[PDB]
Amino acid sequence: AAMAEQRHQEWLRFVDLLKNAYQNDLHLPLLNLMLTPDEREALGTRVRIVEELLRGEMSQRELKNELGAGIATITRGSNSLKAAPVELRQWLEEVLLK
Amino acid sequence: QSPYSAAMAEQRHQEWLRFVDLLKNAYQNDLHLPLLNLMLTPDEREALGTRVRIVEELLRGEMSQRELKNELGAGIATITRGSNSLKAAPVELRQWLEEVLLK
Ligand SMILES: Cc1ccc2[nH]cc(CCN)c2c1
Ligand SMILES: Cc1ccc2[nH]cc(CCN)c2c1
Repeated sequence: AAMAEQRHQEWLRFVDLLKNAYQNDLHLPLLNLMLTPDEREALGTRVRIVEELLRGEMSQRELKNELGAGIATITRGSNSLKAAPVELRQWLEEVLLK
Repeated sequence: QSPYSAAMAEQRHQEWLRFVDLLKNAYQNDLHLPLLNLMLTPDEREALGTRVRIVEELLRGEMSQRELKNELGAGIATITRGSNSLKAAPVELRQWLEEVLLK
């Protein structure tokens, strides 16, 4: 309670700042300021996890061998993808597989 | 194997740019909020929200490090990492952040 609203406004403030950074072509330096190298790497790898989960060809073990992501990391990704709204999942199939 | 792989560094960078482009396009069709719930943890989202306030108060230059720690619950190492990163930011970014964050 209470703090949850505080955190939500703080998160939306970031979302809006980055929204406007993309509009002004400052998104790349903004994301270098706001994220660590390891965090950027994780996000690049999470995209590939989403891609290969949507593609449906690799087992969890095969996805681990390809990406270096452990079984628990892949399971986190699968559970998050199952939780995503349908419209996002359908769009991701289009953007990441074609 | 190379002591330092420039090839792997660039491959990782392309993976990062793929995310950046994915999120750019999600902003254009109002899928950015669900995309960020998919791609980030709650703790990571909270950290990003807190980092915005660290930048704001560092640019403002008013609060001490003790005041910033007390206000945000952010250790000295966290405040220092943000100050160091602010030092590496390009002038165009710092000027824009001043315009947007400082009223
Ligand atoms: C796709 C994917 C793969 C691994 C992951 N680890 C943590 C997250 C954030 C969950 N909202 C994640 C997402
Ligand atoms: C502004 C701020 C505050 C605290 C932080 N901790 C880690 C980072 C990412 C560094 N590029 C960061 C940025």
